[PDB]
Amino acid sequence: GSFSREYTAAVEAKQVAQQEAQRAQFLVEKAKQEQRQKIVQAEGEAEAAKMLGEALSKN
Amino acid sequence: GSFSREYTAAVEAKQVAQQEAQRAQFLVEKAKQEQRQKIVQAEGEAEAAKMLGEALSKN
Repeated sequence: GSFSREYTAAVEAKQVAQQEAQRAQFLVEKAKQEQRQKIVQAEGEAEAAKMLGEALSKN
Repeated sequence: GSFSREYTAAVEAKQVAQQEAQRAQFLVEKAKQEQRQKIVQAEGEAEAAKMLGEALSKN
């Protein structure tokens, strides 16, 4: 009785560990991707503004 | 009378043109700088997230 309970509880803990490890990696990748998109957005608007500034420097 | 009125109106228009040109350059530079700051912020958080992901890939 002790054995089957202990073994089962070990496997159940292992399963939670694996799920939570996957959740951590998922959340990291999500945050990474959102920041990459923010960089693309800002570099884009920075370039638009750079070009407008250059067109002003003429007239 | 016509001359002094015309001359004065020309100079006044020139003055507005110069003020407005400066305003345009000011607004461009302001937008440029805000986007540069957004890039610095996001690259920073992207790097923090990258490092956390690497620390997960071990454990």
